Amino acid sequence: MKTVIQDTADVYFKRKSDGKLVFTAEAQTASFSQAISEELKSEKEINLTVKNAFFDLEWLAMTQGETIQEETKVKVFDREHGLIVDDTNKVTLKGKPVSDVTFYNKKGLTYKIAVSTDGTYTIPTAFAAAKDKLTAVYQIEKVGRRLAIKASKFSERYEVEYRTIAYNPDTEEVYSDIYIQFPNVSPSGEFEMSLENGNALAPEIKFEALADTDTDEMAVVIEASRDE
Amino acid sequence: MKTVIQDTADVYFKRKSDGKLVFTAEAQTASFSQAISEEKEINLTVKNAFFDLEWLAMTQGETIQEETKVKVFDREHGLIVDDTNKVTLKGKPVSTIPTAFAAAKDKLTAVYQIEKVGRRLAIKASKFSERYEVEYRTIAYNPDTEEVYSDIYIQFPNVSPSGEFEMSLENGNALAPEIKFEALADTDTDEMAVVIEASRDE
Amino acid sequence: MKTVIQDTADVYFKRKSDGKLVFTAEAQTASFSQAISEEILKSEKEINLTVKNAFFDLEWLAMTQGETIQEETKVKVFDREHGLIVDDTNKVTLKGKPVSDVTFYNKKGLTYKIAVSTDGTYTIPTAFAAAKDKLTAVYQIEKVGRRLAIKASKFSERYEVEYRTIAYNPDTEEVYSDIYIQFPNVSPSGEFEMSLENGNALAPEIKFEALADTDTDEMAVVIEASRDE
Amino acid sequence: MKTVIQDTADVYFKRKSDGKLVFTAEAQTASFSQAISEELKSEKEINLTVKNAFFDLEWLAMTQGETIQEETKVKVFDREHGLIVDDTNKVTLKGKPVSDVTFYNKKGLTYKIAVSTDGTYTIPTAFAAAKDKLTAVYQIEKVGRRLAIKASKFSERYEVEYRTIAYNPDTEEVYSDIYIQFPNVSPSGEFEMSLENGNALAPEIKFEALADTDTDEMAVVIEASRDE
Amino acid sequence: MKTVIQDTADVYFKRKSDGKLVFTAEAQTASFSQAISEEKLRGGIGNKPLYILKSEKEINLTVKNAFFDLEWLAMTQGETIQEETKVKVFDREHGLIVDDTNKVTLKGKPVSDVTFYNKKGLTYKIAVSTDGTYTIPTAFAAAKDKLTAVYQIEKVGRRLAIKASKFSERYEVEYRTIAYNPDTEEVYSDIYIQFPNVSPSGEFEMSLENGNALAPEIKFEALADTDTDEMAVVIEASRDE
Amino acid sequence: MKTVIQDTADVYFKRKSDGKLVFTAEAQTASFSQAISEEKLRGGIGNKPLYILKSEKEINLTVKNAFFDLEWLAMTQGETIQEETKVKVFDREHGLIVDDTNKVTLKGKPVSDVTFYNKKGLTYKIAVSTDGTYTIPTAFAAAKDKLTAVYQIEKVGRRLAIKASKFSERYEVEYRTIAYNPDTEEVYSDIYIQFPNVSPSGEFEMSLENGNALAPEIKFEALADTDTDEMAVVIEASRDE
Amino acid sequence: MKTVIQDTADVYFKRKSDGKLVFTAEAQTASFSQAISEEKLRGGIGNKPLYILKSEKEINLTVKNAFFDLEWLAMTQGETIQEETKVKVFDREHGLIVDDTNKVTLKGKPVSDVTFYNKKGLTYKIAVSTDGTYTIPTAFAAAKDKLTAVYQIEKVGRRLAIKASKFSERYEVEYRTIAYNPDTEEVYSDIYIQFPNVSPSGEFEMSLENGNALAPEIKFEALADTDTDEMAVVIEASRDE
Amino acid sequence: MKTVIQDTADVYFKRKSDGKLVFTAEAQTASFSQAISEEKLRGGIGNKPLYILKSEKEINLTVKNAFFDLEWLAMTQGETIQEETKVKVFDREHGLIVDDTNKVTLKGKPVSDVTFYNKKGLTYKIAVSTDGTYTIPTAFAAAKDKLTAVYQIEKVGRRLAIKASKFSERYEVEYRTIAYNPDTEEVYSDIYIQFPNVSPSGEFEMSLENGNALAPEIKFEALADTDTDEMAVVIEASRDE
Repeated sequence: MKTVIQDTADVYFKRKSDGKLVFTAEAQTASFSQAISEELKSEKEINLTVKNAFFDLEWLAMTQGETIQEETKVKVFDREHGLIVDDTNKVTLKGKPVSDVTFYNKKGLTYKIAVSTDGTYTIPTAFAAAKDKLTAVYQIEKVGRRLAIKASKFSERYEVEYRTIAYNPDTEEVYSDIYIQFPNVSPSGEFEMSLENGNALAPEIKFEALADTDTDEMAVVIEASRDE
Repeated sequence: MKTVIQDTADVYFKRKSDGKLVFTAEAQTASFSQAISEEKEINLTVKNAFFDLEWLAMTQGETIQEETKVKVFDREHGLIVDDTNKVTLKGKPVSTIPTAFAAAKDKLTAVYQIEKVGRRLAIKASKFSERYEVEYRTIAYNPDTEEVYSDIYIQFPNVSPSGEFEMSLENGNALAPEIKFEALADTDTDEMAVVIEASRDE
Repeated sequence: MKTVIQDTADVYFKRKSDGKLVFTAEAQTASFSQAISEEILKSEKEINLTVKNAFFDLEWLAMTQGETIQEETKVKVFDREHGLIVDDTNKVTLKGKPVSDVTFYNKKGLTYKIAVSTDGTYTIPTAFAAAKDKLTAVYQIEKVGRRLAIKASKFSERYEVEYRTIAYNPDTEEVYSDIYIQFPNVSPSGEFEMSLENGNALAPEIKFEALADTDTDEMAVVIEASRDE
Repeated sequence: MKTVIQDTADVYFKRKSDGKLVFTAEAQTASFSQAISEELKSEKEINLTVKNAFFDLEWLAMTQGETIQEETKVKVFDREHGLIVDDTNKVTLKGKPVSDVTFYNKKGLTYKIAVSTDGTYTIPTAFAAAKDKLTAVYQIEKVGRRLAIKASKFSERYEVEYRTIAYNPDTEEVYSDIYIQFPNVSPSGEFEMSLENGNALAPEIKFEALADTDTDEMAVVIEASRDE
Repeated sequence: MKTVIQDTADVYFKRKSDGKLVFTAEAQTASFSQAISEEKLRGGIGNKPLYILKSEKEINLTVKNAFFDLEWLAMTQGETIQEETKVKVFDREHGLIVDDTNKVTLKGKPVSDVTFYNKKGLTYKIAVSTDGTYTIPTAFAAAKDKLTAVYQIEKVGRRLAIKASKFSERYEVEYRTIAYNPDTEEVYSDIYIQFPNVSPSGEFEMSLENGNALAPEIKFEALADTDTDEMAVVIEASRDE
Repeated sequence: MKTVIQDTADVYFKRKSDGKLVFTAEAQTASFSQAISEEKLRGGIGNKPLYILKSEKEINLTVKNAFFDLEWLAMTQGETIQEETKVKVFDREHGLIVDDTNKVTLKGKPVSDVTFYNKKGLTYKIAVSTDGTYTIPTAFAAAKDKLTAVYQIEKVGRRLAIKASKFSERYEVEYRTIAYNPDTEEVYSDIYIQFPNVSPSGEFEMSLENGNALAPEIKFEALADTDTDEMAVVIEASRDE
Repeated sequence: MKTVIQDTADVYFKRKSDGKLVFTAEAQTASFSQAISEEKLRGGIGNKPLYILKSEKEINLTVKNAFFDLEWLAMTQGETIQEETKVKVFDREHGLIVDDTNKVTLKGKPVSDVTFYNKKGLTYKIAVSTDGTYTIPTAFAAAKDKLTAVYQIEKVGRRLAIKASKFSERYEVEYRTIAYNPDTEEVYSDIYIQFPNVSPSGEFEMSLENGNALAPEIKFEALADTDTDEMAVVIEASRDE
Repeated sequence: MKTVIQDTADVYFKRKSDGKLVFTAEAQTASFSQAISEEKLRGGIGNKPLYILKSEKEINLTVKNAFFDLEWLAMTQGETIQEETKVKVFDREHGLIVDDTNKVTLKGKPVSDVTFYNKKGLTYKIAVSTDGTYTIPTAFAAAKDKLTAVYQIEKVGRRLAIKASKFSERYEVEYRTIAYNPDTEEVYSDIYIQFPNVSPSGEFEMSLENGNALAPEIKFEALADTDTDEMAVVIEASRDE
């Protein structure tokens, strides 16, 4: 049949260790590649680029298999603005600093002062005078779920799929659906992301597919109609 | 005479073994490269505007067994978890839990296992013994009388399908499927690429 | 759950040796990446920090190189003049204080050199320029101010890097999470690609390499908060 | 204190052969680069990339160090269009050819004819008929500047300095001036211009900077406030 | 049989958030337009159109009344009206004579500096004085001269603010026009046009210089209805039923 | 032969599927246009080459009318006409009973009559007021101002809906105009324009201005014939044969 | 010398294909426009504009005539014109009276179908007959009723068709206008402007409006000649010479 | 209440850096426009919008005055007025008769050069003569021939220099107009429009043509206030003060 597809392809994932199928959602960009070359002659090389328009922790976690920690204790930074110095060359904080705090004057020179339990911190005359705006930076203990990376390792395997919809050209109707079956696919360790201003991130997730054991299948494409 | 080409190029496929002529008049480009290395210069590239499996099959080395069931993955949405006690999913699963989530006052979904009939193509790492014949057909406009006099033909005897297949699937912009070949020198004439122009007044 | 973000980061810089907590600014771009290389064994995991700030300061690239800045240092810099008019006596007079040989440019592109003279009046050959001609001159002028120079090698400083951003709920378009990224000790790089193009901010960039931690053996920690706490 | 800069640079070039300071800058873009080598890993190569809005022969001349000898007669091509063939098939060319002359008809044909003392050129009837129009091309000598390129003579050491202003981010005035004077820079041969329609060529000149023999310095940054 | 319509349509908007059926006013014109967007698909030799993915069928609305009202702009930008708000507004006073002592009395109640202008032009800002009499410099002007005073005074009225946020209110537009039979000379039918699920976009524009065709312009945008998927609907209503 | 035309031309419509010959009527304007695009500079010393790409050649149609036809807008937006369908509409009344009673007895239809109005600048909102021939609405006093009333009325008639239903009907268009000999003041020839295999567009713009005619406007696009590859045909002949 | 014009120039066209000359007839309005692309060069300290750079001129054409015929309608579509061809055109028949036998006689030569319309608006479809007598249904019409009929007829004339692929040929354009003396108002000189190596473009638009002619306009595009590097020349005359 | 406006808008200009209150004039015409633009994110199947939006707002201000003022022109750019300064301007002389001595007398003060133009358009150039008499060759003109001359004359007056490098300061604009009741034919209220923190924008165009005034325009850009986050305020007053 000579037909056309237009839109993207939904991804689907498989779990085989215990069985829990992730990705009850959709994505934005999914591509395909095939290059043998490599004149011990080359057998097969394949790459996958699944690219969604959202951001979820599990889709960075599945690159390097680690447990998703619960709300634990982590040390993170903090900042304050609009702190005025009183007539007594002192200032009080509104947050809860845990570590040493630093004050930056209008010109830019800094000042390191240890933690004061009362909350009010003396301001040296050389650093600043009365009625002077001040800023505070300190470390704050915030509870929340935790994730990190650790060296290079191979981890849990997870399959992929390419599911899209077809259109009948001459009668502009949904004629068929296309599914690409990828067996024995393991997640790749190359995860790269970028952070800009006024644009989406489009996170990059890659995998690679290994050949099947008892069927010798690595790349299967299935086209299924809708009239049966 | 000096002229200018305006149109695309028609492409015909002929097998050296038996030959099933398949053609198309709807294509984007019919481009062949040229380079010297140590020489390989007859790399080709044709970009179409219509989806098919035959050409994909041509790129690969296998059939498309029809009327077969393998597997499929599909999911639903809507109101799934409700009525306090348990849930009830609608479908044909192959491969409850009131807790661990909202107490049946939300919409939580899980993908289930289905299957259906469809075509099957296997990408195998063998079966590269196919030869082909290709031919181009484009027109050239005369820059003096605003008419076409000579039709330009490019044919590549002894061509082989290169083991390359790059395609990109994106949103509602375009598809542009690609199939590329590679032609070597012929046996009895040592020819791999020739270009021929036409003449209507003959 | 899933979320989207379009804002910048809140990168903070601190030095391992001391308690310096400088560089809290509003940057433009920020990213990190990893790759796999070969020599024998690969056994590599490299993180290359990137950050571009819409502000310029010599302190920003101070730690990119070694040594330290020099304050109130006398330096010699070039200066040029144009629009000078030569009198009918075939002489010129500038209003600067040159300390080097002064070159003269005519309208035909020819160059004439005359050493600096205290009298302030300099003669010109008639062939170079006739009477009532427009001449331009270049010379050298001493100045005082900040001076910074770069050398080879001498990289020993270590820093901790923190990345901050705020998540957005796709449904309500409001705050849902705060994505925090923390880095262990890092080392300055030796790459800096800046350009002062026409009518667009230079936006200098800083690059860092993250090494494995001594005790925790970590390289990148991603922390996420929420309004629930 | 942090400022914002957005402008080009006023660079000057000086050579050590005779202390020949030349040229005042009216350019488009400028930049400098540094990196780390691998083979003696510790090495900071300095590359210069400056694009100029105007064209100058000397700018190409410094790249290929050679003499600038002028008033040299050269053999350059000239094309004559609009010639009309008479019935006598003997037409005197308007120009003054010195090399071989070739005629071309509407269909496109070639006919080499030697120079004529009287200037009248015979036209074969097979080439074209009467009242027809043909074009001619030949060489005409002309005087002007001449530049040559050789395969040797790599010498000369230049000096490059930069100049730009620093706009204060709150008073909308130049707070300071920035100087990026580079000592002991050497020519690097790489310049790929392109002349097209609707775009200036913007010639590019690249340079390689080396450290001095006494101060071991290759690149300095100078900042001086405007209030001094 | 057929008919011809020459009259405008009575315009009604009903808010969808609450049961607010208001703006029962008569306007001077009303219109709506329907357009489609084509993207097509290049084919080849020159017979390029092969298959088109036509979608995004949209309908625009237009209405211009012959009266001005502070009520008929809140649909453009979601906001309320603040009444009895103390606001500061400028004012101009003319025909202020100056006595021989170079002093001028004021009958207004300034709340800020007062600027005085002489015959040709000059700026003289002076702090407000409770007595109401202000001295005049000799260089400013001479005696027996007319001056003008400009200053700021508070006022009370209905104040409305405009911002860029909170654009969610939906409405329902209903038309009503009469149809004339072509060969009997009385009314024949009433034509009503309804636009469910219409989103008010902001294309505010006005030119206040005289009474020549004020025409406060309000522009609306129609969007898809959820349970019916019918962007617009026309109704023919004969007078015999 | 040289001639001049100054009048209109009747419009002939036919359907490809069935054999109806709808709209053997007349109008005031009926125009069609050709669209051409592309062409490049392709400079070099500022010279100009062939300056063509030689594709496209679309044909658009534009037909107005002097009367309002329901079948016309039904035809440009092919759907089904719902005869004898109940619909809801608004209505108003002005003056029923003196207001110095706080008693109002609306007449004509009691279904969904709400949201009365004050007479100067306020909203005399009764909120819900649906009751059987109620004569005791209190709300606010508003003694002897005007009264005012707003209703909701149920009526029946023709019903038409607008939605993206993928119209695909094909048509044939024929024209007929009369020429004029510029010498003897007589109709020299009759000119006809043939537009086989023409499909309707989705452009529907009209306005309801103070005093004018509706002149409904829809567009058509002519596609090349599958056999002869023609979309526009010009034919004329004189009445002497 | 110093003069102006206030008259519309005449038009002359020559086919550059072999030898043909076209349209030696008066026109009502002529025009031509010259435009060039625009860029700008920037650089230096402060982004001062140091130079101006622009090229790639292009010139358009415009002509309007108060007369219409297909000979110059084929100007934008260059093809031969076939004469005396058998074509099918429509026909409108009115004043049809049915006798007491409930049958209607026909006057004409129908080709494909005959359609009947009653006075009230309902349409009737009947098979085409040879005698011309049709038994009208009693419900549709009774005895002594006014009917109308529409049927296709055959005519012979000169036809012109628009092909799917486009085609154009280079042409020559000539202008002719006379200047007026600055003070004595005599015809000082004549002005002629020649456009070698030009081709038309397809943007035809005929409005079939009533009360006045459509005044057809033909759109041409200028092109640079490759012979002597010129594409627009204007020549003034001298009545003394 | 439904109210009709009948007058212009009063304009008040105040600069933020100082307390100046220039241009208390009545102006001729005032207007302002508002537009809304936003972008959305795309997703998966069907290319449905993801309903994540980035919206921004902007407002343009337009005013028109029937009068001309130098400081009104200087208002656009950030430059001050330069007082009486020596400047050079051109001048012409008409009706010059050359004597039999091929000389002409001049009643002007040339500073650079004097050029003579004859009736035939010939041009001659000669340096300034101290005695005011110039020598003209007989070829240019014979004795008793009419002549005209053009030269440059020094002038002294206030100067303005428009600069393309300087622009600063912030302004605030207030409006004022009267509102007419449609029944009592009396001013019911008055409307003021305020634009705090409005940035001047340079879009200046004035037409100097034959007859009728110049009516200069200045456009403005409005930014939200850093404190209240507002760009415009609409307040309706009343005659109850």
